[PDB]
Amino acid sequence: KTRIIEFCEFSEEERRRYDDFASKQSVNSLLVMKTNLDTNANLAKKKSTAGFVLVQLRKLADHPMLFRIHYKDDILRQMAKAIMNEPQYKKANELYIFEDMQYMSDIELHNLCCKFPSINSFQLKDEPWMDATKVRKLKKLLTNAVENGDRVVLFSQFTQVLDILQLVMKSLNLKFLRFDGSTQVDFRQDLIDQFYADESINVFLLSTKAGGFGINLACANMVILYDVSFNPFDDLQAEDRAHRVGQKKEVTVYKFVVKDTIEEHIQRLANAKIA
Repeated sequence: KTRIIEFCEFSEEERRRYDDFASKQSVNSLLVMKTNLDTNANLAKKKSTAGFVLVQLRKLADHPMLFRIHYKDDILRQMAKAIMNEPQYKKANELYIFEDMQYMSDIELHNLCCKFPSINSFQLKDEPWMDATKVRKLKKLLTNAVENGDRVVLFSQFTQVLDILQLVMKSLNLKFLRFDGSTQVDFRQDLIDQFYADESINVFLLSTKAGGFGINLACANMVILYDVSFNPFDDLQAEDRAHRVGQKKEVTVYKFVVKDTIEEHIQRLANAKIA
């Protein structure tokens, strides 16, 4: 367990969204007072702490194709026109299907069109997943599984980020097994045993909800955290699966970061106290 916290510089496409997300997020309501029933002096001040702002950022920080960046609004209509030729056909469904769809992200909307093959005219987009700061530094980190026979153990904050990675690894190296956070039914085995074979079963995708009370084998030397967390509940317990004394080689822990984004800020940037 050697801490290496390799930052990851911007792109043009990534800043495009993040820098232009200083405007819409900057709602002109706090530091203008909209008119209510009575003197709502602090109600609107505490209508603030809209942490959706925060969480949205800490998802922008992460893989930016889980935002709405492919189907604007009207391509979901062509899906909705070219999906009623199926068993999904009730009395009146053409507005409620397009409404329920238009709140799903571009990962949920990709994960039905390729699995349920009834809308295949505009599913793929030349693999837009690979094009992302973190996935390309991850493309660089798979080269550490080229020099040597190295297997990795990879963690995820949000479930959608797993589902991105579920089809990131249908592009560079093949994928086989998605260890979800909601896999705490009764001591999992088949999803954790037949692993560590040469080149057809290399890397396996873990989650936050997957507890830290236990671990698995430490043969997996490298560990990559896609994102960074909030409190000390899984600081050390997620990051002690290769904190051993019986290893025989080097073993480095790894967590992704960004350029000049709030993710760098929650990995503290302030100042220590000379007391």
